[PDB]
Amino acid sequence: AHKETLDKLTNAAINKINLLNTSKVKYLVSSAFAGLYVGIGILLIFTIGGLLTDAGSPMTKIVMGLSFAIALSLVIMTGTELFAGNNMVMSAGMLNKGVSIKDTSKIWAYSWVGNLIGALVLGIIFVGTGLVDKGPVAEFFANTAASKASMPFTALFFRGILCNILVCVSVLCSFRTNSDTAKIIMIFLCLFAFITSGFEHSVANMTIYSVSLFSPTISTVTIGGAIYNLVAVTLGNIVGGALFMGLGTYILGKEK
Amino acid sequence: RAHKETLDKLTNAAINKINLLNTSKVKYLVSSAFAGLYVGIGILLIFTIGGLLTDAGSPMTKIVMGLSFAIALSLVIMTGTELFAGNNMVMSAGMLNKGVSIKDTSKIWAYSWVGNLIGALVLGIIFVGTGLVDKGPVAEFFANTAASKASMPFTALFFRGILCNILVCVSVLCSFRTNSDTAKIIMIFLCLFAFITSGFEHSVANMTIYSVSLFSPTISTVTIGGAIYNLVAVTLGNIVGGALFMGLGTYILGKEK
Amino acid sequence: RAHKETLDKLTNAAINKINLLNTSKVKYLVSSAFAGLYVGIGILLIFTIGGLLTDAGSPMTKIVMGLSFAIALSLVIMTGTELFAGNNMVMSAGMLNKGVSIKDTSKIWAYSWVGNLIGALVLGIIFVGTGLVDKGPVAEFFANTAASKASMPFTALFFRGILCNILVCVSVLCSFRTNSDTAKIIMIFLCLFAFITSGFEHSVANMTIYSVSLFSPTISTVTIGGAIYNLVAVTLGNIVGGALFMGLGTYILGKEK
Amino acid sequence: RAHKETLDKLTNAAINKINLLNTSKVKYLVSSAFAGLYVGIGILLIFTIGGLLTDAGSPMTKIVMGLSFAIALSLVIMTGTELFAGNNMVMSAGMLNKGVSIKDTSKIWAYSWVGNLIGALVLGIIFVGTGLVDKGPVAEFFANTAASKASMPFTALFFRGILCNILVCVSVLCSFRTNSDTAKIIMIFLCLFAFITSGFEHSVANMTIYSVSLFSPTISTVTIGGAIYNLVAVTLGNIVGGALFMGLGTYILGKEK
Amino acid sequence: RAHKETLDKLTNAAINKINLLNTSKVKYLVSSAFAGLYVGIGILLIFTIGGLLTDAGSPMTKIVMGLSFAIALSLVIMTGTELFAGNNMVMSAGMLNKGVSIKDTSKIWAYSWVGNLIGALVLGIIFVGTGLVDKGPVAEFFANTAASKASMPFTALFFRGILCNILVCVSVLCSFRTNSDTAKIIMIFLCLFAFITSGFEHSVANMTIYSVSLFSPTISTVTIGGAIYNLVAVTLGNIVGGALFMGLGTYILGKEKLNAAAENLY
Ligand SMILES: CCCCCCCCO[C@@H]1O[C@H](CO)[C@@H](O)[C@H](O)[C@H]1O
Ligand SMILES: CCCCCCCCO[C@@H]1O[C@H](CO)[C@@H](O)[C@H](O)[C@H]1O
Repeated sequence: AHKETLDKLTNAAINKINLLNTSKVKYLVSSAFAGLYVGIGILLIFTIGGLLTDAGSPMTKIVMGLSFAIALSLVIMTGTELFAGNNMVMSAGMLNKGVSIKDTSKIWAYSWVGNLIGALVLGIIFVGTGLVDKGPVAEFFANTAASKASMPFTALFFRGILCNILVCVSVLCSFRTNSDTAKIIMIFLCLFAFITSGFEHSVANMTIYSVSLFSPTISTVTIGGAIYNLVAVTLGNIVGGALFMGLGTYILGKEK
Repeated sequence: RAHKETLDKLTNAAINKINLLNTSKVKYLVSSAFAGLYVGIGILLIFTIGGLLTDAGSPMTKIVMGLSFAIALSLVIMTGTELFAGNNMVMSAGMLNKGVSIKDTSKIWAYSWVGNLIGALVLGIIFVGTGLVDKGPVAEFFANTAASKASMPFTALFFRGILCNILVCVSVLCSFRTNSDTAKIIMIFLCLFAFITSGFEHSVANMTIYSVSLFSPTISTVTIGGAIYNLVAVTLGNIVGGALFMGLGTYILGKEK
Repeated sequence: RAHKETLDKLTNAAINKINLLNTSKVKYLVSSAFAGLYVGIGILLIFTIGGLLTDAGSPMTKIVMGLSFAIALSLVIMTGTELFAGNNMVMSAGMLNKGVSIKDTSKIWAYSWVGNLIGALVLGIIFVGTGLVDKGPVAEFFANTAASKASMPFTALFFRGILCNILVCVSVLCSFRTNSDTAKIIMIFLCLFAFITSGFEHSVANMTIYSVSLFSPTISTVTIGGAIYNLVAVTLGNIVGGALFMGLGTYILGKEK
Repeated sequence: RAHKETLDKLTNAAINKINLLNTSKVKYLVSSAFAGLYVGIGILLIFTIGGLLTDAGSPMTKIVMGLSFAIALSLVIMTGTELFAGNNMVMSAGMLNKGVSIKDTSKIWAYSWVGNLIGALVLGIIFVGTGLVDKGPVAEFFANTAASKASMPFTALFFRGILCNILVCVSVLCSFRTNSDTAKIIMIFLCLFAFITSGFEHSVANMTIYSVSLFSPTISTVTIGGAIYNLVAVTLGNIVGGALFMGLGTYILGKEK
Repeated sequence: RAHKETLDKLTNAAINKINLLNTSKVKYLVSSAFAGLYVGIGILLIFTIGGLLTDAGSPMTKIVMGLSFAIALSLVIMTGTELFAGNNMVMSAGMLNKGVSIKDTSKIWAYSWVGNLIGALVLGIIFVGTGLVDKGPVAEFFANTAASKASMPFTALFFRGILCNILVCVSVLCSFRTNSDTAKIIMIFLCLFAFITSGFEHSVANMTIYSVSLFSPTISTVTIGGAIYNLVAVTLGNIVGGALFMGLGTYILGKEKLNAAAENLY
């Protein structure tokens, strides 16, 4: 089914750019939504992170895994626009010559900034709830924000590669099935696997950092680091969805 | 992406709704009353689970609660009954697309919300009549939880309503975007898991929290004053979630212009 | 929204039943006793779980129990056999809709009910002969639970029976409003989780509880008379719940007036 | 209800089974061989969990074993292979509705049972070629379990075998009454969960418990004798559930008279 | 029923493998590099869970691992890429029904096994580049386990390998026997749960166990003295399991003896 699958991606990447050109507003709103949806997955699993860490549980990371599925299922079911997702779609619509290389940069920049707006809004709204005034949920937000930015560039970059491989292969699957339940199941597996192994997702991290920098619970982060993390993780995401995933699928599916 | 397809579904749903309310009150109110009591049933369950695990000081309590809430919207979706929270996105998207009046939207909203409250009252009543809240760790969960919800700063509540109806309305958005009933239940299952466990606030459900709390004699931690104070703030937040985010957001994605 | 196409089905099934009964008392009763026995299986499984987990002092006891009862209405639905409680609403409507009579409806409720009971008795006899209720925490869980059911005030039982059959019948309502069998089961499993774990009462599962409790000679807490007290209060609650509520409501939603 | 259609379905499945033994003994035995081994896989996994959770004092042992047994009957349905248990309902229903003869049924039963036994033997052998039962609590679990089943009183095993094949068969009955492969797998998971955990007896499953426990050089307290004793009692038990309840029951429900 | 209607599918499908391999030695190898990596993704995940619960000393350890391995074959099937252990059945059953040939089998078998190999390796370096195996119970879990699997008698690894593949292949068999994708994944999860938790030996997944072990800083307790050895036993095993049993067995069930234009069963 590889050729049809290429034609599905190719065709998908043409609709992205087609969309951006007609309405920046629709395009950025679609992306804001996706950034939010992913964030909501963070709200949930950090809440859980906070709960079980306080407890002493060896199960904390496993359950955060299980619980993350809502992040990409929401994106997939809503047909909203996600950065990492597009790393592969465009990276292979481009090799198929459905879209220009610079069609592919406009999409990446807009979807990523669009996602970031979804994050900041979510974070702002999440802080108004007081759910991170203080407490273990708010210390989890704060401690995770810190470790992620205080980790070397190479470590982050490679975790970024394995994250999008997985996020992207999850999107890939949505093109290769017509069951919506298989889509959701596969998203849940790939998200379980990436969160639990310890891989880094740029757009998720926008909500981690967006929340941490809006909560007057004094952390130890600083923008330099968040931006540092987001640069490090984002390229890897690109490498993981564009290179591996994006290129491999063009390869498998192209009538040469 | 079917954004416009989607918006047209939302637009027909707002229409049929106001036709239904206009065409025949008592049906609209029975539809709503069922919704209101289906939601409440997920309170009965998750608070039984609340009282059970909290007595044990289990760290899983809220997680398991979040997990056990799916029934509330699953039932509403699969019976095709009228919930207030979902009406915030449907009517709002529908008003912008000129399918419905603003006061169509107004009526629908006030009705479901009141209809729901009626199903929550009955439920609260009948549930007290079971003696399951006569005393012990479960009564205590209803009393501590109705108290803390009603003593919370308006701002915190308001914002908690927004994040909730974003979750509820999008789980309902999903149901418009798929023809798999299992997919609907799964998505709903995920949304309610996120919003219960994350700590977001849902007016129609709080109805049953205060219904149970005000009808029960062994529950005297809250008053008929907080309940209203909670429903007002939480509901308002809910409306913002549904109309201002989902409702206007879906209208933006789908509108030919 | 399709509450008319749904009141058609409820009427159509309320009809296809009494036609079955008028045409074969034996075919009807074989189906009844099957569902009584299908329901009883979940009682066996969950009381096993009951006995294992109580004996250990898990706070999870009632929860794992709820989670594990889905088989009861699952077998019923998937084998399209006759179950009392599911009929409180299916006869409720059909008649109110003028498709079957007050006559064809007391008929269904004694047959389905007694047939069901036959299934319970036969499961009891066999399960006892497994020796699985000879000595220990499973036979203890049957003893302990059977008494508490029989020493509880009529009123509490009544109300716990209303809620049980709103959930039970709404799971049946769901099986009618969808074509996905997987979704039917998810929905059954949700409603079964919420009624068992909440503490609501089910007439037909209880037939098995007392069936097992009595036929077992290592169990001496019960007597018939107390099992009768329980069954009459619970059967009446079920009826109200499925009949006044789901019966009356769904006719009201689907009736073109 | 589509009982008539369900009973024609079984009748034609019973026809296809015998026409297939007759056509080719080897293909039938191979199919039966596969089912005994697909069932064995289950036992290997749930006995691994058996050993693990047991050596660890956990009250969830038997609950997890039941939850974990689904693969056994799932692989059988999904592979379309020939399982003794199932043939009890199908052959009988099929002979009752005058589609196959008593000799057809006895030959199917005898053949599929020996076919099943062969699969059990190979698996057991190959499993001992793992060293996973050389020593440690997984071996010890095949050891004490194999012995308690061989030493149980005949009546108890007999009745345990009835309840077991009612569950196995009603779960084959469901795969006949749905077109959804996911819903077949859920109903199988539910039924196996119920039969494993409540303590019911399954012949073909025991073949592997004895296939493993014998060939395993790490020893115990077993004897072919005891294994044979278990098998006989449990087979009779299974046959009664399968043919006398399920075969006969479904026959009475779908027969056009 | 429907075993011949099945057998045509493994048949019509053994072909298509050889075909596209004949047509694109690179289109085919990337398609195998992937599979091996999808499988390795299963290992990083469940191995992270081993470290976690093995360092906590939990009894649930091997159970939860088995319940978590599903992602491995689920991605192969859903992506429709090339995996060695699966090929065994399909290629085997392929000859028997006379659609594809012995040398093809062992070639696809040879180019399946090798596509899978890379993926473990690439994935191997990358995961170690995460520094997620520099220090700790996961780094550890990965080493020990890499030890035993090769510090284990040949006879264990062989039979632990045929069983793996009965299970791995029977899941592939089910994905041939349903048009339900959700049904596919579920049966893949049942089989992978059973096979991981019982403790059966999977070739491709060990390609990645061993990559991460060599490739690591904090080492070893290994030497390729293990690998090759371990892999060589399990594979052989894997083949038999899929080839001997599943391949020939499905042929037998499938073969309409109006051929018969050759041999007679009963
Ligand atoms: C309020 C937020 C609006 C952000 C809009 C950003 C749109 C990005 O626009 C892109 O910028 C790239 C450089 O970054 C260029 O290479 C592309 O040509 C251009 O399309
Ligand atoms: C516990 C979760 C199990 C989910 C099982 C989902 C089974 C769906 O199964 C699939 O549904 C599709 C509709 O979406 C149909 O088009 C397919 O024919 C069917 O195979």
